[PDB]
Amino acid sequence: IRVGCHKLINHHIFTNLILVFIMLSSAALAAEDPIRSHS
Repeated sequence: IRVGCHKLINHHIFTNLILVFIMLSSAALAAEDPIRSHS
């Protein structure tokens, strides 16, 4: 079925969790050590 997953895609709770996960992953990229690769 292509409506059960559509309901989750257009869900109010799911479209904001994916938005906050993008910012969390973006912040996780800016806390890396550029010098010490074996850190």
